[PDB]
Amino acid sequence: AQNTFLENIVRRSNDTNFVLGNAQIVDWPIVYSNDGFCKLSGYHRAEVMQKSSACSFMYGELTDKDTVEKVRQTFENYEMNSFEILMYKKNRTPVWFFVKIAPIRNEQDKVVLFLCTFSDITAFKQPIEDDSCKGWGKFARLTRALTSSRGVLQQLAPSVQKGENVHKHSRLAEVLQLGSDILPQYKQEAPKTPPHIILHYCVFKTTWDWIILILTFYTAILVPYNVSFKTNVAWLVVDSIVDVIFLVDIVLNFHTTFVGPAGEVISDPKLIRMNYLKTWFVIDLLSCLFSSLKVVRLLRLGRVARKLDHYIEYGAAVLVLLVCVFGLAAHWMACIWYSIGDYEIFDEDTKTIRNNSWLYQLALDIGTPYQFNKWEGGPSKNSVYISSLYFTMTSLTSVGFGNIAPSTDIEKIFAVAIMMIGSLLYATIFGNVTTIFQQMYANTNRYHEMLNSVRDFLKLYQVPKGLSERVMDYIVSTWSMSRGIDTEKVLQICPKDMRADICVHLNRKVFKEHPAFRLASDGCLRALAMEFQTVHCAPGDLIYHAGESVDSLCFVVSGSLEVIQDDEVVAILGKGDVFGDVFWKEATLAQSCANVRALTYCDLHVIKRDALQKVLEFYTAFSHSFSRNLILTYNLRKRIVFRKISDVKREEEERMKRLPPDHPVRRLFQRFRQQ
Amino acid sequence: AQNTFLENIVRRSNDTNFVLGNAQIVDWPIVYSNDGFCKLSGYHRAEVMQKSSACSFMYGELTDKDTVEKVRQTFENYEMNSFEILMYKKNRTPVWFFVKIAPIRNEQDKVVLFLCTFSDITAFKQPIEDDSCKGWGKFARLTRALTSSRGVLQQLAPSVQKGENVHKHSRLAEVLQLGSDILPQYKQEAPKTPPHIILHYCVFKTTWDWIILILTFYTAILVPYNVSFKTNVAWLVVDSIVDVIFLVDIVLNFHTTFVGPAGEVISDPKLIRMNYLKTWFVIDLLSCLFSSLKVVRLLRLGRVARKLDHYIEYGAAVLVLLVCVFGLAAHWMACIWYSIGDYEIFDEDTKTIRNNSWLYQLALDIGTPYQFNKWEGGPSKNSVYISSLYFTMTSLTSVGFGNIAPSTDIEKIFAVAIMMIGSLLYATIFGNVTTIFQQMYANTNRYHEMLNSVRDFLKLYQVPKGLSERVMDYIVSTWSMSRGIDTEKVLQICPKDMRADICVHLNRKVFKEHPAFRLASDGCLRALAMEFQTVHCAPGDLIYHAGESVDSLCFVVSGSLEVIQDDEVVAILGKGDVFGDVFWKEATLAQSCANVRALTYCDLHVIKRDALQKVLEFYTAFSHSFSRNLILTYNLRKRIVFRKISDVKREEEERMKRLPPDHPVRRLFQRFRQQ
Repeated sequence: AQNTFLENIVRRSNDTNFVLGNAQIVDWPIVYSNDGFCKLSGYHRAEVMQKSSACSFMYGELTDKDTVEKVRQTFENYEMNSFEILMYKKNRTPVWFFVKIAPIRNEQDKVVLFLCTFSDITAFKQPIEDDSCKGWGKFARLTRALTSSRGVLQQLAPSVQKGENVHKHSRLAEVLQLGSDILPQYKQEAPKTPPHIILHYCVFKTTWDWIILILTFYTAILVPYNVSFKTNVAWLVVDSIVDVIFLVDIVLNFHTTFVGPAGEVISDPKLIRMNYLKTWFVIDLLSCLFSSLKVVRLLRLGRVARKLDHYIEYGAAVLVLLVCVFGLAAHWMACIWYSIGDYEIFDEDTKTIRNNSWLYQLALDIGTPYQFNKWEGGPSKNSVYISSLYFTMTSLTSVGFGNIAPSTDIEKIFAVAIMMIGSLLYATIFGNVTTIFQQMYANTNRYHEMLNSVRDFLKLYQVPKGLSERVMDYIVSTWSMSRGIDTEKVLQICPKDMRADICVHLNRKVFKEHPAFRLASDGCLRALAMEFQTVHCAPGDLIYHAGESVDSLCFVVSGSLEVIQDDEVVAILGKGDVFGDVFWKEATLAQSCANVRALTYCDLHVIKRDALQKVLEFYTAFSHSFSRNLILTYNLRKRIVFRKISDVKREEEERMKRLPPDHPVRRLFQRFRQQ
Repeated sequence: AQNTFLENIVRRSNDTNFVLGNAQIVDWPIVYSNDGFCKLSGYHRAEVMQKSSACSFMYGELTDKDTVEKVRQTFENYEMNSFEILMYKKNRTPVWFFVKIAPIRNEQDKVVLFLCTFSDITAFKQPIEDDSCKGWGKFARLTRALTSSRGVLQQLAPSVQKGENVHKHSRLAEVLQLGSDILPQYKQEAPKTPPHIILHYCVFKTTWDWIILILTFYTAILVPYNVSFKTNVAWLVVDSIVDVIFLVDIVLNFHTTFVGPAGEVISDPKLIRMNYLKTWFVIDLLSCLFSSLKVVRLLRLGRVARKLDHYIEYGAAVLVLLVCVFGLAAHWMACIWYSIGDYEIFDEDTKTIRNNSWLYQLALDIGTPYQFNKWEGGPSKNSVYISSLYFTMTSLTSVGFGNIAPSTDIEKIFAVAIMMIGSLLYATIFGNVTTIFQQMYANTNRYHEMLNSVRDFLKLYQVPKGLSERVMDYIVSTWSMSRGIDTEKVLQICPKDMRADICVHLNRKVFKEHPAFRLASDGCLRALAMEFQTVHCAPGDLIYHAGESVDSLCFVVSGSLEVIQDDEVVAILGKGDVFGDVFWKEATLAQSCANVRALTYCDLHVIKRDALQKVLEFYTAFSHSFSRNLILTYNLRKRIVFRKISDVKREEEERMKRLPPDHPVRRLFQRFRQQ
């Protein structure tokens, strides 16, 4: 989803110059000029912009003012038109421009821009000079001006005569077909392929690829079973059905889109055809095709290579893939095993059984042995396939019972083959199970490693039982709350815009509730929220000590706090209360008067003095509003004088009961008088 | 454990306004006012706080002073009362407040706060104005004041008449029931559920979940054994016993607490019932329930899913879980194997044995074959279960001996099934063993990797044998001491309060023993200990070179040091000796006069000059005490002049033995005279 506005214009353009103006701003200021307009006008892009889209700076005394009034009327009524006006350049040469002005709509169908396309009718109108070396020189300057039409586009004209109307019609007809083609509408819309070209990540294409994965699995089950065991007519019916489906997939893989390394999407049918024909098309056509060649239908699962990169990333998905590959290879080498047994049981022209094959031993094991009439069969075909899959499963699972077990020469060659293949299939199943378990236990074991390091540290340094239980409680609580998420790292992945917007959403509990912040600009809100820090505190986990530096005013967005000065609660802070020190007015660091113990699990939103002062020095219009609207709930700097009632009572009891010292004492008293 | 003091008040309150005062501070200063009191009083929270809890700022000339004296008596005797007083607002409107004053106890049952709850009796007393637009306007202002009672709570009153006493009784009876309900006592107590609701992490509930895990294991062993092998009356007795226990678990899972993603605990019985009925209750009731349905008692181990998240994290615990799951699945598919053999041995109505099944081959193997009378049995039922568990264990362990080995059609279908299941069970056992070994060898192999990098570095850069052995000795010694604990990282996990308190405990060996630090404030102690660095040194591993910058005064908290100036020991530093340079008085960096070699394994506690100067500039009252009480044991800055006895002896021997040079020499001499 993008707004590919300019790219459409320069794609359809073929070297035509244009500028864009506003359709809602008075005098219609130029917002964009392409480089060809900078070459044609003789100006920079900086001096062209914020001039009028009617090119008022190119007007002159030779310009007809009624054409100017028609152009301004065209801008006033928002209609497509075209005009031919003598306008000036930066070197003031009279140039007969062909303008083609067109409004540009919105997604909401409101006109928002004026696209005006430019060309030159200098050679086709007349030469006029205020002063020149020659009439020939004025003609030469006119031919050097009118270049993009005559020298490039209208090249079949100047051999022929009477070409003025024809060249004007060609140059205007390019823009006239563009008047329906380039209506680019200035919308951030989704990029589209031409129709009859289906998308790669489409829902229909995804379920189509899933049902063709199911059908490749179907054919890989059934085709070796058919060619090995030599079996109705509904099976040929569904064979024709799945062949039709695979040829429909041939057509769909011809018509689909594609992802390359540089091109994230592919839109062109010749591009997808050239990408198709090298790799995929020849093996898929070799699959989609006398009976002995039917094994090449096993190349159908070559297109499961396309699902390869869909599900090669996920560990459980590649485990499910390898379990299916294990069972499929079991069926394949079961069919190979039956083919070997059926070869070996009647490899002799003398019709001898040789008394030794897995087929004959399976028959003699289960009953119904072989006998001749002819040569009457022994075991059932379904029982033979069941036992053959059983044998191949015993050899692939490395179980190896040995009921069905190889006993002749090519049987043991195949046994060596299946065991060396099944070793590696069993190993790769074990490897993906181990990889699944390590990638599913890594985030647990790193947490347990951090926790064991902390427990060993607090055991080693003889930290007391209360403080160590406190630290361990904090660590398990913040892990259970945060789910092991480094919030700084998750912010660092994002760019600066998303980082600021995420931080504004995190500190919305301050910025929507405080009257100091209800006047904040959007940029000031970003610049504040990038320096805010949300701080969670446990009950009894105090924030400021007595005498600690108060460098951070905190907004209690959740929970409750108490302010203990001299063992006495002085202020309870609730939801949406601001404490700390008034930094912008104090301009000095002070020690905290009082402890700030936390009553409940509380969420504060602190902000350091240096960061807040940076933001308030940069947003000078906001800083006065902050100073006028942020009343601190509790100044931690100011000392609150009081008396305890118990001490006042005891002093009243003592007042009811009741110069050599004064000379080293009144001195100090006078010092306090000077204080 | 928290002190949910305000939340209880605003939960029971239903929009009643209140302030809190101190019960031990004279004049009873307001420590908290809710937002409704800010709306009612017409003030901010900042101007209300530190005023008296009797609302002295709202007194006026129309206020009766004897009601004031009764209120101050109520504050003096610490008793619950209620009063109706005309008090002023910020816009000085006379308001008939209903106060309800109540003391608030402690966990130690001492009164510590005054909660006074507020309401309006403005409409119910009288209109009185100093000046007004109208008596009707004064009535309108009174109706706008008395809002929270009449417009909201007392809404059944104003249709009826004679409602004054009734509305006053209702508004005071809310607070009168609250006078027993909200006695919130201001204690950091544990949060409690209502009784007959049992805790999640409780010790009784944990051992209950463990015995029900044991019983689910019991039923998963016995129920397939029963339904497969078709077995007294004490077994039905213990069946009824365990069914009673499972229904007791139904009741307990109805009445327990619960943990959600947002809610860490759940206290409500309707909440736990609604959480129960979707997922757990329907499958547990399907479990806790003609004989052919007994297999659904295997759904009892669905509640072992609840222990899932108790022990899915620990690697050895999930290995023990998977070993038990392996053995349990062995027993299950052993029962399935016996059921298949018992089906296949008499699948014929002709009572033929077919000469081929694992049961018949096991009978013919071990003796006592099958014979008919009727059809007399072969092997013992216990021997059949033993051999069936043996077969299923051979197929799950991928051993596959082949005594007992499948030979018929559905037997080999089951064999393929058990081998494909046992492959993945064997793989996941192998994966958890590999994960256990990697997470138990990671902290060893990262240490060996660091040590190998160091040995390769000291081999590569041709560092000499003595220095390389020294570095390697340091590295293995600090690993054996620290157990591989990044002390900076373990501090960084903690918040600022716990970080400071841990650092104060780490530097307690300085802060309890030094007379310079016995005057330190608590905040100054935190601000010092966050910048202290404990430094361990090896014997012969010197700290300061000759001429090195002395930017850190060190406290030798353990071990002994020697100070070598010019190959001569000048001072031995023992436990609790401070050396370095007197930074606050010097205010310049100097070179060290002498080497400071370490005698034993010593622990110093250094602190850099810049950090110490920051702390002493911020704690100006502490800095003078530090300067007066910290005598440096050895000034490393000052040069100590002396003479060696051997050189004095040799010079005495030479003194007993004994202008063209002076002109380039006496000049220098005079320079030294100007020095």
